[PDB]
Amino acid sequence: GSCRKKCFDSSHRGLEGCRCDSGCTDRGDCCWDFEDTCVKSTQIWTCNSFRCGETRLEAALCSCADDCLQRKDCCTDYKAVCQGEVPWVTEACASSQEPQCPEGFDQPPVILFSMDGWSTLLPNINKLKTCGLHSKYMRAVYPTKTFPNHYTIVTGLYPESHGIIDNNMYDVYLNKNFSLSSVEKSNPAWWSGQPIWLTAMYQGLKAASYYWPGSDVAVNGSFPNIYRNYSNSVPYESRIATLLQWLDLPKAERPSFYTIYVEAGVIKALQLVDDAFGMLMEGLKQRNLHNCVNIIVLADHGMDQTSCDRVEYMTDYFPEINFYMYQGPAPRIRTRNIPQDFFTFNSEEIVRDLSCRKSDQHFKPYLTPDLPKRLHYAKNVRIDKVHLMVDRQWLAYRNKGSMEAIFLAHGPSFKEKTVIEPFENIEVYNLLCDLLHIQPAPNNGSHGSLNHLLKAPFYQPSHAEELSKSAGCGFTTPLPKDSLNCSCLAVNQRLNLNRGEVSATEKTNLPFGRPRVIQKNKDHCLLYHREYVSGFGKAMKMPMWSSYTVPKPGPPTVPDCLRADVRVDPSESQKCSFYLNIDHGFLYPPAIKGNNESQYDALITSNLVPMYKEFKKMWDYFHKVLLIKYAIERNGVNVVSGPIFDYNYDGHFDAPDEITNYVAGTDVPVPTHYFVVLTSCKNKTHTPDSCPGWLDVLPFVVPHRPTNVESCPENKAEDLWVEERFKAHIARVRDVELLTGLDFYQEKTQPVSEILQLKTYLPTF
Ligand SMILES: *[C@@H]1O[C@H](CO)[C@@H](O[C@@H]2O[C@H](CO)[C@@H](O)[C@H](O)[C@H]2NC(C)=O)[C@H](O)[C@H]1NC(C)=O
Ligand SMILES: *[C@@H]1O[C@H](CO)[C@@H](O[C@@H]2O[C@H](CO)[C@@H](O)[C@H](O)[C@H]2NC(C)=O)[C@H](O)[C@H]1NC(C)=O
Ligand SMILES: *[C@@H]1O[C@H](CO)[C@@H](O)[C@H](O)[C@H]1NC(C)=O
Ligand SMILES: *[C@@H]1O[C@H](CO)[C@@H](O)[C@H](O)[C@H]1NC(C)=O
Ligand SMILES: *[C@@H]1O[C@H](CO)[C@@H](O)[C@H](O)[C@H]1NC(C)=O
Ligand SMILES: [Ca+2]
Repeated sequence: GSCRKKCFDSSHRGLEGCRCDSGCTDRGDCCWDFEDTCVKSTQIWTCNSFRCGETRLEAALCSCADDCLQRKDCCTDYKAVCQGEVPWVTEACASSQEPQCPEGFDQPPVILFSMDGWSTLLPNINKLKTCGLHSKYMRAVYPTKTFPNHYTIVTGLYPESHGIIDNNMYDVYLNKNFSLSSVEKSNPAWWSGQPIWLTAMYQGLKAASYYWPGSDVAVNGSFPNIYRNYSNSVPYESRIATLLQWLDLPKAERPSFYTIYVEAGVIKALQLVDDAFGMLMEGLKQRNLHNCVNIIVLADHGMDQTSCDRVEYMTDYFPEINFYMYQGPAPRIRTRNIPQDFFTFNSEEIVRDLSCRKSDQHFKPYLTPDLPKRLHYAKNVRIDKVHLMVDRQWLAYRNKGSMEAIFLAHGPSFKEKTVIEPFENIEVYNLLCDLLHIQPAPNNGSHGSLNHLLKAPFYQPSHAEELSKSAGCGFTTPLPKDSLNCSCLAVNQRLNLNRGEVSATEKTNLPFGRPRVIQKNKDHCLLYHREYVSGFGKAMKMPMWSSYTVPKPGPPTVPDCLRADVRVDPSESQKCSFYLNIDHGFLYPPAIKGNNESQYDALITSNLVPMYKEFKKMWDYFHKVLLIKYAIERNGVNVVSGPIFDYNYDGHFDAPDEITNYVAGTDVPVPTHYFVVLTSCKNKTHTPDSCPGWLDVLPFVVPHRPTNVESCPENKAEDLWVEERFKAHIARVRDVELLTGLDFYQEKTQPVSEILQLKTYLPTF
């Protein structure tokens, strides 16, 4: 009596002879349900009253026919609409402590989903935040652009190592230009590293991708098992349908890993992605995979903070511009005559000619090795030596003419209804390998940092083993053999600590244990003093590390007083005669703790470090003024200071053969940087030496430069720029560990996963 199961027929059988052929419309003969059962049905992605139980239509997008579940072509809403099942979205939160996977699903699939652009508007994505796990903000690496950041996510590498350093670049060795508009975007030579899809493939699993930076590229001569060449033409429902077809594949061909990228009427648009998301969840429920699949969603909440009013122009700084400039928020300057003049180009002159030019200046030029070490944006030919650090909300241009994502995770392997602390996206790749049970390729994340996101972590982190044992530097005589051309016109026994006195300074000044030398054949020895403990590097004739616990405060430094260390061989120690531009500085501030005689333990050749006159200014101000301010704020603080040698700017400590500059006429190396790690306690009620809970860290990797041009100190007193400079060079503990070859807190009564959490936390400013 209607169009049901009779769509396009010579049948006159109807209500009062109503028809169901395509000509019924113009005749007015259609049965009331014609359009819905026969016409709109072939063009929607959802079942309804008319479609439930329909006779299969070939022209149709999905199916609502009785055999659609067996045929695997139902619409996502089939079970809820046609079988009255409670949809995933309305259904209560899942408690699954183990993956409830269908037969064949040996290991739960991983879906990495990225979106861009409260709750009642987006119900599906909200249910995920609600039931699952979400991170406040997910820290993006420099430059903070989407395209490189997406490749970092899947590779675990910093842009300098994976190759995609910006959307636009020129490699001199290729003599090729990369841009997203170019065919060169597809050239595999640009793409370094090993993306998660390859890792899974190389390790037996199969991987698919419905768009993601580099998934439509034969990276290391291979594409993912299933991939789609980038195009914004395809509707979201068709993408989600394909994603589900891939999961409907036979075990043999069926991928274990999936990547899917998606990019007032803003809400209308967002709702379309939430609907597509809800389609994916419904599809999974209908497959019994909703409590099997581990799904991660990244929602870039980043906004364009730029304005045409907040733009800096190079025309204001140069009378003539003959250089090429990569414009915008992370600018880079190069020669126009490429490749010919690429390495000859005076990059140093450009930084100089742009340095402290205006008082209001909304950018700071840098040579890539002088850039803040935390950024890891220097070790690649693609990264031009000239780099401009533009202020937030500002842009820099030739002439007149940023990712911040919310990490969401749902699935049986993930912790339920948990808010997790912000982390860097470099960490994610190991998590992906753990979720997939594969071995991660060498990356920059620290394995086990994100174990707190997992119900049952696949990888259990372990403390790095020391490769060099401390040796020598025992107290033999209280009088030194060689004077070392040193002078103190005004004791050495105070350097002779007994087993009990040693244990006392170890308890107080090495509360989390001593840093471990993760360096092969590095000749060192520890020196024990009442107020401090240093780790003395014999070949460099200076201490690699120095440890001390400054207690909460309630005194000048002893002048013209210096003497040889009676424990350290003259062959292995610095002489006063080496100095006379670059002068000796105290790694450990002598006046920080104790009385006038406590200072004598610090007025020795073992506490001397080579410093530029201008650096010493900053160094001394921090130790005389800023440190005491912090020690009050934090109720004591454990300070670890030390030299850093990273001449090839690869973010690791230098091998001896890598150090290029020394103190004139000597073999004492000039540190490229200095580090200061402020380890105090989170619960301020306890001092750092007596803390049971978590520690609060504050690490600095400050460049050891001969002039303070960076700080632009022009007449200003230290109270105006030194702190600003120190804060400008903040970095993770792990950043230090890498640059030094030392390993911190190997004696803190917490699991390695938890310390790895702290060693990756970057302080916010
Ligand atoms: C990469 O693109 C730049 C332009 O963006 C090209 O630069 C020109 O290079 C020649 C020498 O090779 C110079 O004489 C011109 O002055 C440059 N023009 C500009 C506007 O910079 C470069 O040739 C491109 N290289 C490749 C291989 O595509
Ligand atoms: C980030 O990860 C990669 C891989 O662990 C590191 O790059 C390697 O560095 C060493 C020393 O320069 C080279 O011998 C390797 O060939 C590099 N491998 C790759 C894949 O590029 C990189 O050093 C790490 N970054 C930091 C700051 O430690
Ligand atoms: C490149 O692929 C080969 C096998 O095709 C493999 O041996 C090698 O480890 C891969 N390297 C990377 C970094 O992808
Ligand atoms: C993608 O593009 C390449 C080159 O245009 C082509 O050979 C390949 O078949 C395409 N792959 C897919 C799955 O679209
Ligand atoms: C801080 O310490 C006090 C006791 O000293 C205790 O009451 C409180 O719960 C502690 N909190 C944390 C987070 O350590
Ligand atoms: Ca190095």
